[PDB]
This record gives sequence, structure tokens and C-alpha cells, in this order.
Amino acid sequence: MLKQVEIFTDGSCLGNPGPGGYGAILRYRGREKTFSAGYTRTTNNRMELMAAIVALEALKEHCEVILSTDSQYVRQGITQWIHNWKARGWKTADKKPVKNVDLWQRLDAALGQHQIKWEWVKGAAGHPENERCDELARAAAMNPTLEDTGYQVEV
Repeated sequence: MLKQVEIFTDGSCLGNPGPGGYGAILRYRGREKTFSAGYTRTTNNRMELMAAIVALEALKEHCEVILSTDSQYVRQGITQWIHNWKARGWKTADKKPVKNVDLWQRLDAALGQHQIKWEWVKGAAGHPENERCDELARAAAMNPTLEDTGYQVEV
């Protein structure tokens, strides 16, 4: 049987754009691995994506994953947009690349390596680990050490 891993993820940003960061927790057989990093200039949406990307890429073997996050952006992409973008070559009708294509492509790639059960949560009570991810993400945004290379300035 495959390992069944619990993943909790969250991202945040102080502005649009501004410093931002992510936080993710992987739970397996009582063991826990935490991941967090901050970027000098990015956006909330890119951080929401990165959290999920870093968590999934951290798994070195095919797994059963229970991914819990309150990322609306990730949810919409996963249950709505992802399919179409794969059917249009990751480009808008006007041939212009889809926003954050660099990160969406990395996520999609990570997604196809595991059986994922998504648990869309609502930032409140009953989600201790998610709240923990928020704290990690907020502490990383306040002490950024990385450059979000894939970030392209609006217009």
C-alpha cells in the first residue's frame, strides 16, 4: 500500500505586490515536517500556489494525500480552470500566457503524481494545523529571503 500523508497549506502576502510567504505541514504516522519561506516581492495567489507546490514536491514517492487548505485561488484553479488551460496550451484566447503559468504548471505536474483528496477549509475553528500554516506564512513574509523570480508586474 502507499503512504497516506496529510498536507496542510497556506500562503499570504502583505500587499499586491509585497513581501509574502508560505507555510505547509506534512503529517505521516505521527511524524511531522514543516516548510516555510518568504519572498521579497510576490502576491497572495502565488504564495497560495507555492505552499501547495512545495508540500507536494516534498513527497519523493507516489502517495495518497489529504490536502487541506483554505486557498480559494487554488480551489478555483483545481476545480475549474486547470482543465481548460491544459486544452489551450496554457495560453489565453489572445495567445497571451495564463497568469502565474509558471506556478500552475509546477502544481499540475505535482498533482499527477499522487491520488489527492482535497479538503477545502474555511479559515476559522477546528483547523489547528491550517492556523499553524498561516502563522508560518506570516512569519516568513516578515523575514523574506528569496526572490519570486516568476512574478511579473501587473500590466
